[PDB]
Amino acid sequence: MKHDLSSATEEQRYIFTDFIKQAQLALKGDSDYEVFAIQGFAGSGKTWLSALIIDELLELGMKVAVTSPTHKAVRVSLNMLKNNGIDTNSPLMYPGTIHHFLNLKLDHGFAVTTKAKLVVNKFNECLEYVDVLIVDEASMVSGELYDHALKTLGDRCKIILFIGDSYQLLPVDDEDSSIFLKDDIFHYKLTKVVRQAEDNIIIAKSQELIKAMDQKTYYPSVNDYFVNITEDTEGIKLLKSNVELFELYFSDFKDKMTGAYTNKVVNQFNEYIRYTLYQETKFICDKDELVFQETYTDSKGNIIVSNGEIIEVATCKLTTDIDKFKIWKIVSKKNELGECVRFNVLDPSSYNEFNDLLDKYLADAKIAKGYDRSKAWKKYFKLKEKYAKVRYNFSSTIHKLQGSTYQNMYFDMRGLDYFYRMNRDNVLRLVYVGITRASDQVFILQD
Repeated sequence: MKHDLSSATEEQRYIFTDFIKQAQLALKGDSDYEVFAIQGFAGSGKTWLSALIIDELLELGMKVAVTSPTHKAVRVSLNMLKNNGIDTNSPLMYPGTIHHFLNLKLDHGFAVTTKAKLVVNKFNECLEYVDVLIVDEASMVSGELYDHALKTLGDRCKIILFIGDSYQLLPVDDEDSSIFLKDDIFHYKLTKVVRQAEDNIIIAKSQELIKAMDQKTYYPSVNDYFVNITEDTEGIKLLKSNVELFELYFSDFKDKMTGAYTNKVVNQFNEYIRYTLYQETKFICDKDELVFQETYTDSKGNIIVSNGEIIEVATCKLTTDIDKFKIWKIVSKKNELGECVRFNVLDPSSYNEFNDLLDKYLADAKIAKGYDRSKAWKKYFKLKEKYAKVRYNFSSTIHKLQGSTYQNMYFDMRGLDYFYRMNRDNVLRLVYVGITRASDQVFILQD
């Protein structure tokens, strides 16, 4: 009576029944696999299926960790579970970030790595012990995170369930870390557009892009996939110029977001929108929403803000740090854990001085000998990761928009044809993710 499995597709019912059976088998160490993954495109009922699985796991009395990439995604997931009647306050459910469940911090190996690696945080005894570990965004599961999750099998969880989209966009460092190309994972696949989404203009467009992707047959230009939409059609609209875009954007009162492929165009959108709204010359102000471009750690390497987190500034003060640089002291608004996060951001006026000192620290480090090597390398890394790297939240690259949903999306597609000829499938994935960020209307600006 609560959830009607009869109105689910054949695939959804099979995946639900199969995984619940595997989870129960795992309680007795008799499961056929330990790592599972659900694949689904936009409009495939993936999120609803995950809530059905979570609710039944709790009903059976199992402890379930529901992990998300950021605190913002945790709150979104909790609201989604609440929308399905799930008691998110149940003592058997453990919502939180994937970094928090895995008890991870950053470390360069001082006891030396050019990129700090994720390692377990010693002196932490308040560890989470569950039966089912669910990771809800597969697009952010790096090789390091994946290896850490699997290391908890048999210790703090008994089976792992990944959830994501096979038509995702992976970072430039880790293309081969795709969980969906892994052969030791049992893969559940949702390959049908579920009801209530069978008549969505954007979903229908996204299926056309998927169709061209799985047969390797492509149009001469990425713009040919929108020859029918023109500026007649609803759901999706092709705009003629930047003027028409911002004329609609600044009049738009719905939940919206803009995006492009390259960082330079995304930066231009962010700076233009912010100044048009507030005419603010200060790098940080009381009304900013900041999206972290990388994980922010303290001096010891403990994760203070996870990568991709979206924070609203409560207070911000421009002062001077370590007798050298102009910085912004920021206090975030309260999160779902009742924690107000504090972080510092370097002011652009000190960028040149900072980079000049970092270059000197780096040069000093690789000339140092004896015991001075580690101390010099510790000095370079300490300054290198001292300050948080943030951007505004009016625009974003399509890569960083995965896992976020809006009502309206303003998608700048100019220049994509250049990259389309270099890698057709990659740009088709880019367009697919871009238009599916919106549930109501997509505004596209072409060449």
